[PDB]
Order: sequence, then structure tokens, then C-alpha cells
Amino acid sequence: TVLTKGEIVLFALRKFAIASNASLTDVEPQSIEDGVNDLEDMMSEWMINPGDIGYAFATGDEQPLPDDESGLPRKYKHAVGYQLLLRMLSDYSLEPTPQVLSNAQRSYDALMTDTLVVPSMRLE
Ligand SMILES: [Ca+2]
Ligand SMILES: [Ca+2]
Ligand SMILES: [Ca+2]
Ligand SMILES: [Mg+2]
Repeated sequence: TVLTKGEIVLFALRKFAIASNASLTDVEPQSIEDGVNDLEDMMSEWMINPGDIGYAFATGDEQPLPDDESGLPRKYKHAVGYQLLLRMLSDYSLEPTPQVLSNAQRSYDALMTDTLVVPSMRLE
């Protein structure tokens, strides 16, 4: 295994459960199987914007499963997992901790952009 859909989902579900418990709302997190549908849907939305990161979608009649490879390298786990977490928190009006918000924004920025160091146009 490299990085399964289930592992990404569990990363988010674990953190959701912590937030949910803290808020006393005591919302039960969805199953890993249903969280995979949530991830699949988020990835589908991203295809529209900001674009394709190479996720391996279930096609045709296939149902995505926790043990399916995500198509992503392990280094993407936090970036995608934190976005899935923000999605889940938002569903139950739970505000993310400042740490979660920061981790999500920094990992997302790192996933979607790069900063290149080049000789200046004047020098080139
Ligand atoms: Ca492995
Ligand atoms: Ca891929
Ligand atoms: Ca389908
Ligand atoms: Mg970067």
C-alpha cells in the first residue's frame, strides 16, 4: 500500500471526532466507508477547481472502497486530509481550532503552488 482512500479518510475522521467531542455536540463521525464517498466527492469538485492532482477515481459502476489506492503519494496525505476535515467540521458548524486552520492552509498552499528561485530577467 502507498496511500489508500481509507487512510486519508481516517486522518480526517480522527480529528473530527476530537473536535466533535470537545464541542459537546457529540455528533457521531460517519463510517470510513461513507467518509470515502465524501473524499471522492471532494476530489470530484476539485477537478473543476482548482484542478486535477492525480487522484484515482472509481469509474463506471465501481464503488470506491477504503482499501483502494488514492492514486496520491503519501506526501499529499495531510494536505488532502485537512481539506476533508474542514469539510466535515463545516457540515456540523464546528469552527476549526487555529492550529487546524493553519495546518490546513499551509499544507494546501504547498500542495497547489510552488515558489521558484531563478536568476533575474535582467541577468538572464
Ligand atoms: Ca504501506
Ligand atoms: Ca496519481
Ligand atoms: Ca460512478
Ligand atoms: Mg510550495
